[PDB]
Amino acid sequence: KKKKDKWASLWNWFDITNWLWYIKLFIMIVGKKKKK
Repeated sequence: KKKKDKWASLWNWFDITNWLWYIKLFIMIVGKKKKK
Protein backbone atom coordinates (compact mmCIF):
# COMPACT_ATOMS: atom_id res chain seq x y z
CA LYS A 1 0.00 0.00 0.00
CA LYS A 2 2.43 2.65 1.23
CA LYS A 3 5.89 3.37 -0.19
CA LYS A 4 6.62 3.75 -3.90
CA ASP A 5 5.29 1.33 -6.52
CA LYS A 6 1.53 1.25 -5.99
CA TRP A 7 1.02 -1.51 -8.55
CA ALA A 8 3.76 -3.72 -7.10
CA SER A 9 1.83 -4.04 -3.84
CA LEU A 10 -1.37 -4.90 -5.71
CA TRP A 11 0.48 -7.43 -7.86
CA ASN A 12 1.43 -9.41 -4.76
CA TRP A 13 -2.11 -9.26 -3.38
CA PHE A 14 -3.05 -11.46 -6.33
CA ASP A 15 -1.71 -14.63 -4.71
CA ILE A 16 -3.34 -13.57 -1.44
CA THR A 17 -6.66 -13.15 -3.25
CA ASN A 18 -7.01 -16.91 -3.70
CA TRP A 19 -5.02 -17.68 -0.56
CA LEU A 20 -7.91 -16.45 1.59
CA TRP A 21 -10.11 -18.96 -0.24
CA TYR A 22 -7.64 -21.79 0.35
CA ILE A 23 -7.18 -21.13 4.06
CA LYS A 24 -10.95 -21.52 4.43
CA LEU A 25 -11.43 -24.84 2.63
CA PHE A 26 -8.12 -26.11 3.99
CA ILE A 27 -9.15 -25.86 7.64
CA MET A 28 -12.51 -27.30 6.59
CA ILE A 29 -10.85 -30.42 5.20
CA VAL A 30 -8.50 -30.84 8.16
CA GLY A 31 -11.27 -30.70 10.74
CA LYS A 32 -13.49 -33.14 8.87
CA LYS A 33 -10.73 -35.72 8.43
CA LYS A 34 -10.00 -35.29 12.14
CA LYS A 35 -13.34 -37.02 12.76
CA LYS A 36 -14.99 -37.15 16.18
